[PDB]
Amino acid sequence: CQDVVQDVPNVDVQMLELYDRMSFKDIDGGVWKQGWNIKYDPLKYNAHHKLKVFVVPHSHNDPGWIQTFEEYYQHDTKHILSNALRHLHDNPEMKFIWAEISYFARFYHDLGENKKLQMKSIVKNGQLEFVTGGWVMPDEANSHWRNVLLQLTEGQTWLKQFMNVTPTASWAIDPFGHSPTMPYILQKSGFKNMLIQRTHYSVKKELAQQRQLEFLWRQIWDNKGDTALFTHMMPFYSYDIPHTCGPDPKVCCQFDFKRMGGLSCPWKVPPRTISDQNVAARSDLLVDQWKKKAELYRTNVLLIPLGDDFRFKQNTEWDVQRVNYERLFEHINSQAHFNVQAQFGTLQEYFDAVHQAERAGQAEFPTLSGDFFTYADRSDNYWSGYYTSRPYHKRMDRVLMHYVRAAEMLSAWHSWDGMARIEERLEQARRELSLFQHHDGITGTAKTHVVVDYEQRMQEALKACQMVMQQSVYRLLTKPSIYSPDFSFSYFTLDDSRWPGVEDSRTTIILGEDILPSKHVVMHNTLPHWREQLVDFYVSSPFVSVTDLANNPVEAQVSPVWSWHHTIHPQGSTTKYRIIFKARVPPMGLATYVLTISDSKPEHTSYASNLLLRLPLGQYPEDVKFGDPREISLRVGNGPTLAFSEQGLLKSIQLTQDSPHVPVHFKFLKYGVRSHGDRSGAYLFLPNGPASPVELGQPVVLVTKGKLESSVSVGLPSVVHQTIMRGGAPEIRNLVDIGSLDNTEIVMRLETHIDSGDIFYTDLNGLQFIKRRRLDKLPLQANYYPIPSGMFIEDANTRLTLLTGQPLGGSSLASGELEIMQDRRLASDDERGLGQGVLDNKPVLHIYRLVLEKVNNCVRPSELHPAGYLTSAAHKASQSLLDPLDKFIFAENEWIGAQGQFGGDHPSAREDLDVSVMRRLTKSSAKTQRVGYVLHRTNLMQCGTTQKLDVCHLLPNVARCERTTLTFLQNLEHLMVAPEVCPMETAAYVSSHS
Ligand SMILES: OC[C@@H]1NCCC[C@H]1O
Ligand SMILES: [Zn+2]
Repeated sequence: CQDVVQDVPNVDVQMLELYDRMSFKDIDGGVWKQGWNIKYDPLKYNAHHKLKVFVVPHSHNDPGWIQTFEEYYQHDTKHILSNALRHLHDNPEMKFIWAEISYFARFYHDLGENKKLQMKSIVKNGQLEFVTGGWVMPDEANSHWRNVLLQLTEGQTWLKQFMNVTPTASWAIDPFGHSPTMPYILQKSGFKNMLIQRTHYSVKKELAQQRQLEFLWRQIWDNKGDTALFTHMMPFYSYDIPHTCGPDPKVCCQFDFKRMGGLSCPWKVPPRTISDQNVAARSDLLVDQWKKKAELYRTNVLLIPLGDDFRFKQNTEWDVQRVNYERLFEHINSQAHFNVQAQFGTLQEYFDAVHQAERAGQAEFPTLSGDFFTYADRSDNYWSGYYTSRPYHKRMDRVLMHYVRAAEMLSAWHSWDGMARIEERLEQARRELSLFQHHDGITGTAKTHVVVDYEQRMQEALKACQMVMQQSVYRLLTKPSIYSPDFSFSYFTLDDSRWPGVEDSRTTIILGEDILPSKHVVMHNTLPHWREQLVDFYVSSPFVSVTDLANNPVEAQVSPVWSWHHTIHPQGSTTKYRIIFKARVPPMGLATYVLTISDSKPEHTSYASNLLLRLPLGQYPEDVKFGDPREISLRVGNGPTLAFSEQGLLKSIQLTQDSPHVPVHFKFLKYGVRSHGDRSGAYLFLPNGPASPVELGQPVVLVTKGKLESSVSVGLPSVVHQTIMRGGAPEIRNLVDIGSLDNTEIVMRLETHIDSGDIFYTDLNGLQFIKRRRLDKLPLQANYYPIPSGMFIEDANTRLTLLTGQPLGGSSLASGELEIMQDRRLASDDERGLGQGVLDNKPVLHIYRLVLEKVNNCVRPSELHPAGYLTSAAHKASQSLLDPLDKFIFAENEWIGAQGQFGGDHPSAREDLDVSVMRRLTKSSAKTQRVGYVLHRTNLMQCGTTQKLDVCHLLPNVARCERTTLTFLQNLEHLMVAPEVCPMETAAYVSSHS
């Protein structure tokens, strides 16, 4: 295994290093607005050194944006793929690439058998080529790496199953900036090449000047270069035809033959039909554009994309584009003075030719590490808005992520009879979650009615996972001699304290000495180690005692159920109470407990005090005390001591008894919208200067203090803010309701004396932490980065890490600060084609963990390393947000067969290892059962403080085991023990069973 801490990779282009060197001047470059006037020596080309030109037709098909998936399918995409099948069948030289497998599966299953076989023939002979072959073209900012792999797996599994092809070239022309998570996953899924488009106009210019637009993209920690993937960055403003033929859109627009009589060229020179009278002049004009594009690249092989949004819809667009281009190719190829060979081609054809040129010593490509965030398409129009837009659905993504993992893991342990409809359910759940990874899904850049479609699809997916999970738990914990399932029955309902939070959903367990004395509850632990976590349930009485199934008592706390009402004041229930206790759950296992009512206070249940600083609670045995606003200090267990202001906001953290009171102030601020010039929208973050504090007024502060759990809650305007303490890093919950505050972005900022300087760290796709440097030379919105799972600041002694349960936008705009946007309400459109602002806000419960740590005894990476690494504590805290324990309440009065535990024999793997995916790959009807596992090992900082896990042997009667691509679709290594994986490596294994 490489050291990913002490050794700094040597690369030609390191994006943090490049960003520091670059001036980012927005100078007018001429016809190429953001570059220069390209010049080539025409004696470069001759009969032995020709320019080889691949014109690759394509159609950008969004699975939701202005219209829903189904609306676009019926209006546009079904016509595009019908015409593709017809025109490619009829015209053997015509080529076409397709990215979005969600639309292609939708289309293909509706074809007659004859059309299906015609479709198969144009894929077999390389006319129609799948590029990436993901379910969608995913967002690369907000997306979790697990969901990127999920949607890739769903598309390529469909392609291999129904078309017997697996793409090895990726096409990502529309995501709003680009993550190195994509090559990481692609290169471990058999990919050889990838293409990207939406990078900062100054980055395009800088790299274009050095012909570094093609590069071997490696991970920021990768010293060896084993992660390296060949990347082609397109050089210009757009993927449309005006911006793909060459540097002058005025000329290129004339070679988009659909723009003749209801689309036109904004540069006012129309395309003209190619005739014997003009082909000589047109060819000269076009080949001059191509030869300028070729100056930006190191080989004599040129990629010329030919397409746009929902193109190749009408049969006559196929005609007009194919016939004009063929007349040009025929003229150009026959005329030796050009020294061009031009033809229709595919993306793979381009990359194959480029690598032939490389092997022949004709070019040697530079190495690159880093990311391509934050994207600007022009001037100061940075796309940091969508890091936060529609934060409700951003949170929902992380919840559905966890439920699909839990549902697939729990149901994997057994084969299911097809009458159970497990496969049906999991396929729906995976596809709705896969669809939401679209760059108009999780981004929050779709119209209101499309966001509603995504929400309803994810809601059906959640319900599907719940049904699989409850059926699975009943089977795993009911004695096999008794187990006799009704596959339509709800044996358990799920209890979730964190989603929606917002809604009054959660069921109250009703107990009574006569009516129903006791209730079985079950906790699931998807992580492959022993875990202890406080769980809570709503109960009808405060006189409840907790036992395991062996009747061993378990220490418990009962709190009141509080709600907030609109000044903003708390109200308490007189009919339901929270019972709180510590569940100990095996690795990838289940634990059963029992809640029992009594006359009065049981031996092993404590009651929390309540202090209203500025109310009956039924049979709650401790009355609510009252008082004037004042500072408070709270400690739970031997964990930290937290001090709060008189407004209920954290002011300091003391880690241990004999350590300092470290200042850490939470503060809410607001950003506004520019009155004159560019308006913030779903995409763009264009603040009118620094954020200004939110007037907190005189807010009610609720203090609950218990043996197991305490909290400080306050009703601020727009936000119920809560700090929860359970004996380690506290948990922050914001109930965010931006209500009517038009042209407002609400931000949450932390202020420390940490000596961070201009340095902060933010994660990419919850996989890796990347070093950011604040740049005063760039506007505020450019120092905003994705916060998909966490951010931190540190000096020589102290680190502060904020972990998120949801992707949001954030920065460190000054030494010792962190900030993260909560929500944004925007009256204006930002002129990127969405044609509306963001006025559909709804209450969302944001969740966080706050880890203050001393790092002076931690082995930090080189001051030159572009990566940072979490501590054990911060990593485990991210794990508690993203993959908490699942809670099951038994639906019926009695549970015969009930067992106490599943997975007590499962190995407890080292803390840095995760079984990201467990998925049974085969239905019951298959002779050999097969189960897929994705193993991810992170890298944790060593600070001076477990069994071997072999997934091949987790299920019994293993006949075979291999290392696979992460999609499980190809074997890389026949083994039957899975070897343990390196820090920052992800490996897949498929075990076969007799
Ligand atoms: O995916 C649809 C749109 N394409 C152009 C850039 C913005 C994006 O939402
Ligand atoms: Zn798009």
